[PDB]
Amino acid sequence: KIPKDTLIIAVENEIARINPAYSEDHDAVINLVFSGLTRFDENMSLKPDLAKSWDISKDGLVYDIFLRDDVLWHDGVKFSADDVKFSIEAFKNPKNNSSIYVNFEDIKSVEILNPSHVKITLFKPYPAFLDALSIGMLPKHLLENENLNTSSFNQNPIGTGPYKFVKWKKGEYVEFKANEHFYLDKVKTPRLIIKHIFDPSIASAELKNGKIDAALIDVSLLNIFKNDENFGILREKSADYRALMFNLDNEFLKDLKVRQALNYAVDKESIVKNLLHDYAFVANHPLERSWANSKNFKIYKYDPKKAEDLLVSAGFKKNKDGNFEKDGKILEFEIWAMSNDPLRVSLAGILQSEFRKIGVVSKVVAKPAGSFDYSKVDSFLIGWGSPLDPDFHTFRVFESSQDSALNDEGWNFGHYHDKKVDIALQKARNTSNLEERKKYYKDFIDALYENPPFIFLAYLDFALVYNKDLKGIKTRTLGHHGVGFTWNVYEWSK
Repeated sequence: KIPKDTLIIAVENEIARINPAYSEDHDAVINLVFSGLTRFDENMSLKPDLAKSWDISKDGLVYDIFLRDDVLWHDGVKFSADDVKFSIEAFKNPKNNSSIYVNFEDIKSVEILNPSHVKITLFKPYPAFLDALSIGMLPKHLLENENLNTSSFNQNPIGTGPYKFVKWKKGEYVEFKANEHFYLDKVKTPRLIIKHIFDPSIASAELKNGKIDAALIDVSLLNIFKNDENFGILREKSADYRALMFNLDNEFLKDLKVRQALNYAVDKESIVKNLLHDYAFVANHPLERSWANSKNFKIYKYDPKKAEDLLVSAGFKKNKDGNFEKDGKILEFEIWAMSNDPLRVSLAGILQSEFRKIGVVSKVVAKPAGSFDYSKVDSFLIGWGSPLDPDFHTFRVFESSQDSALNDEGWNFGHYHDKKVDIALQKARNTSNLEERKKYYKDFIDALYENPPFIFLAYLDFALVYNKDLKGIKTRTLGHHGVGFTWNVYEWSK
């Protein structure tokens, strides 16, 4: 009953501003309206998008970007070097409060040599730069005199992407129309609706009842569509992983042996199998979807006895209640989770149970997001992982100068300080040479094993469930919560 020329896709989240300047991760709506200088194919291979080609100096400081001259903004205005320079400076301007600001801060200058040639010079080498340039470009002719934060542009976007903004019903959906002059390919389905559906049960119901054509469906609900020949299920790998973040300021979690013991205490395989229904994989480190993966790293296997042996080695002894105690101090700490994240709450609970089995006392604290400071709790059920360059969620997450206590923009919330990690990551992000970067990311991975900031738990798979009439859907490695599953929607047809 959904028309053939119409495509209706449910997403969990609704953004406030349809603007790449304010995009968190790979946002579905923004990447429909906008395109960047670069893009990624089904193998997450970096590909030309708005940029035709590029040359990079040997020092890695100068990027000569050659642009397509056949690209139109949705309003018909031609896309040019003027837009690239404007956009980069918009992201770079602190007044814009851009989510993108940090990724562009080692940009020194942007030169417009001709309308199809931009020269970008960097203070220091930035191998992830071509990845960061996958961010959507902004139209200068519409925004040069606007307040980016508040402009009505954010509710009436114009981009170079495969779909044109048509209509926004706030809280419900965004309607799109195919960009008839899309430069990559001809957009197949003329009408696109992105429906906001946060509840997993509701999305599955709407899907089952033919209200939507496609959605990510929680693994728990999959049997609804399994063996239903009216629907296909595409199993999608993601770089999104869950972990217990240790706060190294904690008197117990400070100890290396305690953190190792807690890792050994967790039966991750059972979690993946039972909680996650084998729709996930055991995680050991944060680059298991990256080329940077050493694939030859030590692992903390489930070994309750080893865990206890470690705790004895740190001078803990089980007491009358069966709980490890040292000098009259019980080994006890809080495990915090966002109350609106059912999987993380579940993992917090499971961790607590695992810690009980080996005499470690823990208290689960589940609170709404934004109601507490998770850099100030003993431990935190956290999510990380990018399918993009290995630098993106490593340096900012693990490097010591990114300690959120020392750095406002740091994501090292557990205040982890390891020098082997620091130097490895610093070197890994100082060259573009592939084998060298791998060497340092291996050192990084090895250093993490030696000094665990986390308990890595599981990498997540996501289920794209679609009406069987849908064709042309491709899978690629997804981001946080499966973002990027609509990456080739312009090739989707009925």
